[PDB]
Order: sequence, then C-alpha cells, then structure tokens
Amino acid sequence: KCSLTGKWTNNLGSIMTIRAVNSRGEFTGTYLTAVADNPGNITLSPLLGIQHKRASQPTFGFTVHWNFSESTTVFTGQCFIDRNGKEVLKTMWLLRSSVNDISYDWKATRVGYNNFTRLS
Amino acid sequence: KCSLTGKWTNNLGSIMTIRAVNSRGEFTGTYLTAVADNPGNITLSPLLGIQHKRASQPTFGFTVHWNFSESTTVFTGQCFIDRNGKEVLKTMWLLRSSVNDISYDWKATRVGYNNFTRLS
Amino acid sequence: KCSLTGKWTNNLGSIMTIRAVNSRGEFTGTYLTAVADNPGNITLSPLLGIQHKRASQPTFGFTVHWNFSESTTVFTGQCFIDRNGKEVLKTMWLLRSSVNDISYDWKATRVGYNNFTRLS
Amino acid sequence: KCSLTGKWTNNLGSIMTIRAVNSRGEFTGTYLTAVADNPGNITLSPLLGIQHKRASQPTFGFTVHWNFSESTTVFTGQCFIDRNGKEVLKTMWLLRSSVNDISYDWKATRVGYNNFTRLS
Ligand SMILES: O=C(O)CCCC[C@@H]1SC[C@@H]2NC(=O)N[C@@H]21
Ligand SMILES: O=C(O)CCCC[C@@H]1SC[C@@H]2NC(=O)N[C@@H]21
Ligand SMILES: O=C(O)CCCC[C@@H]1SC[C@@H]2NC(=O)N[C@@H]21
Ligand SMILES: O=C(O)CCCC[C@@H]1SC[C@@H]2NC(=O)N[C@@H]21
Repeated sequence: KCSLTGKWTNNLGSIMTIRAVNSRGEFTGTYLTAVADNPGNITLSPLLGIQHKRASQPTFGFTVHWNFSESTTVFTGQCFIDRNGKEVLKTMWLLRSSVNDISYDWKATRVGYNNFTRLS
Repeated sequence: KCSLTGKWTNNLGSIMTIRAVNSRGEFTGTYLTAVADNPGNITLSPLLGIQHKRASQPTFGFTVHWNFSESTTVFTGQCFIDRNGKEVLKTMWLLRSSVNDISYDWKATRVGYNNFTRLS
Repeated sequence: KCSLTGKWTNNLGSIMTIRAVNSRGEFTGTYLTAVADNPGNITLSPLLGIQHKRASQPTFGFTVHWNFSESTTVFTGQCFIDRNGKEVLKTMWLLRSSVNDISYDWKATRVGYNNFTRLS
Repeated sequence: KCSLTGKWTNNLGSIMTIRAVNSRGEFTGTYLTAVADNPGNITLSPLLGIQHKRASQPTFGFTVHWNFSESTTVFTGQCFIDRNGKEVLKTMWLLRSSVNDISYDWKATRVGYNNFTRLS
C-alpha cells in the first residue's frame, strides 16, 4: 500500500514532507518549493490533504497555503507502485493567485504537472 | 471580509457546508455533488482545506475525498465580496480518477470551473 | 445542427467572428479580447481551428495568435443547441505566456473557461 | 529560430509531423497518438495551428481533429533552444470529449502535459 507519509522530491527540485495518514486518509505536512514568482521570499509552507485508504495505489489531493504570498496551490494525483516496489506520485496542480476584484478572476489560475519520487 | 464558513451552492446544483475556519485558515466540511460518473452512487463526502486568514478576499484550496468512488477532486479559488456584501467563490477544479498503472496516467485528470454562492 | 460560423460573445465581453467552415471542418476568424495582461495594447488577433463536421453538437478547437503579445491561447469545447435552437459554446482554454528559458516553464500556462453565445 | 516544422516525438511515444510554417505562423501537420480511449481505433489525424514568427523561442498552439473519435485536443506551449542548440517543446493540452447534452459538460475536458523532442 502506497501511503503519502515520508519525504518526496519533484522534477522541479521541490521537497515535501508528509506526516502520518489517519484512518480517514487525512494528512498534514510541509512543502519547500524550489521555484516561486518571487523566489527570494520562499519559506517552508504547510499542506493539508486527503488520500484514499483502501486502495494500494490511492488517489489523493492536498492544498498548500504558501506562507510568503497570498496564493494557494492544490495538487491531485495518484501513487503508483512499480513491479520493483518503487513509488511515484503523478500529479497535476492549480496555482491560484490573489487578484484585486472579480473582474480580474480570468487571469488568476495557473496549471501544471509534477512527478514526485521518495527522497530516500 | 469574505468568509468561507457556511452553506454554499454551485452552478451545477452541488452544495457544500464548511465549518469554522481556525487560526491557521484550516477548515473541514461536507460536499454533496449533484453530478458524478455514477450518480446513483452519490453519497456525502468530506472536504478539508486551507484559506488565507488576513486577506479580505482570500484565496483557498480544498480536497474532496469522494466516499463513493476512488476519485479525488481539488478546488482552488478566491472569495470575492461585491459592493452590497454578496459573496461569490470563483473556483477551478481538478478531478483525479484512479487508473490501473502509470501508463494510463495521461487520461486521469479532468478540469473545470465552479461558481459558488451562499445558500440563504 | 450547431454551427460555429458567425459572430459570438463570451462571458468576459470578448467577441469573435468565425468564417465559413470547410469540408475538413477547418475555420479562420478574428478575436477581440475584452481583457489582457496589458489591455491598452489589445489589437484584433487571428484564430485558426478545426471542428468535427458530422456531429450535430460538434467538438472543436482553435488557436488565437495574439497580435499584441508573445502569448498564445487555445480554446476547446462543444457547440450545444437547446430545445429552442439557441446555441452555446462551452469552452475551456489554456493561455501560454513566453518565458525566458525552460527553467521558468512551470509558470507559463494559465487555464480558464468561457461560455459563448451568438451575437444577434 | 525554433520552427515547428519537422517530426517530433513526445514522452508518451506519440509522433507528430509539422509542415512548413507560413509568414503568419500558421502550420498544418499530422499526429499519430500512442494512446487513446480506444487504442484499437487510432488513425493518423490532422492538426492545424499557429506559432509566433519573430521570436526565437516562440509560443504556439494547435488543434488535433481526431479522425477516429468525436473528441478534439488542443496543445499550447513554447519551443526552447538549449545552449547546445537542442530544441524541446514544452506543452500542455486540453482533450475535449463529446457529451450528449449540456448537462454533461462538466465532465468533458481532460488536461495534461507533453514534452516533445525532434525525431532526428
Ligand atoms: O509563487 C508563489 O507565490 C507560491 C509558490 C508556487 C510554487 C509552484 S506550486 C506548482 C509548482 N510546483 C512546485 O513544486 N512549485 C511550483
Ligand atoms: O464522479 C465521482 O466519482 C466523484 C464526483 C465528482 C463530481 C465533480 S467534482 C467537479 C464538479 N463540481 C461538482 O460540484 N461536481 C463535479
Ligand atoms: O493578455 C494577452 O497578452 C493576450 C490576451 C489573453 C486574453 C484571454 S484568452 C482567455 C480569456 N478569454 C478571453 O476572451 N480573454 C482571455
Ligand atoms: O482518445 C481519443 O479519442 C483521441 C486521442 C487522444 C490522445 C491524447 S491527446 C493528449 C495526450 N497526448 C498524446 O500524445 N496523446 C494523448
């Protein structure tokens, strides 16, 4: 069974650390992004999410509340286990920026991908 | 100040309730989707997320762990307040399906929008 | 049968004209966005796309080459007709910005929706 | 200057062939996807798009009209040139399925990425 607990890195070099997954599938953790709109401001930021519990290759989602900007990212994906037991998270994300008013909403959401593997 | 705690409906007819937002911006709630891949299976599903606390029109994200499928959705957006104090959540979402192995990952993520308004 | 040829407006106030659709489903047209990163620079921009021909409610895609920035948008969606013969294009888009090198690629793609109705 | 003319493969193994880019940046080509909802049906399919012309690392978009389904995909991205002259297309895509009526629109759009490099 793939659990999100542990430390992961992604293809951009970001690191996240996920704590214990509870019996509902909820987890917390931290996220250190390698990149940002203003990378001189980056600080470690909290995440909160839910994975499925029964599945060996669960889907999941989490939210990162950036501690250094007004933005928020959500990630969703699936944990896959290889025939050799190696785990990969395949994800996609939406990065929501804060805009001044509803007339600017159209420009507020970026999209992308990230592949994660275990640090150790 | 635009608040997330309370009862919301979206443009598809789905409803959600969001409980008290704590000092870290974290919240839980319950989501009733009006639509699904298999709508005869729909059950109430928990959500867990984080909003920004200081901002009057905060960005936020949350995860919905569907209790009736192997899928997961994440929503991100911003809470706007107009001149008369009417709130709207402008959101975008990613809906992740479970696929059998990594070679099917390409097809696993749907995207869309939802505009939420306060029930009553 | 839902036709794309003609003049459309979307929920942001943008307008487009689409010319005759050929036997292969290919079409050209002109797009006037109501919004931009630098709205003082907006000029009319060409579009080029393909729809399905046989379907009464065809899917389609088109590219807009912005004539006033280095960005490009793609739209995809479906043309629906209701009981009274009213057409709507339900679309989603990706807006690609130019970045300096591949290390900035992660931030280069915005996503959103647009609903179009026929002008007159 | 990166021109999209030539043959490319992506990370899923798909192949596309792009013909001459005209002075407006328009191009046609063909796309042989490695994967599909029903891979037993895959046939070579046409594409039509636009790239920017002046830029050495242009943004672009194109539409693929699948010749074996009612779906359409759009891709947008940028062509990057390395310090060694090697070219990569970084893209993201929206895959629009045909649904029966507007009430199913919410489930009709998949999203993903693709990285392309030159065949030869
Ligand atoms: O720029 C900000 O204000 C917040 C940081 C955003 C970093 C994004 S989240 C999606 C992508 N994946 C990462 O690991 N980092 C970037
Ligand atoms: O179909 C499933 O297995 C889970 C339900 C998915 C419902 C989606 S989430 C995005 C969109 N917004 C809604 O309120 N419902 C749909
Ligand atoms: O800002 C630019 O440089 C180009 C204009 C982008 C306008 C976008 S495309 C998606 C959305 N829908 C519209 O009608 N306009 C915006
Ligand atoms: O399944 C279909 O009806 C049409 C084929 C879709 C193939 C998609 S397009 C996005 C992704 N990238 C590829 O090279 N192939 C898949």
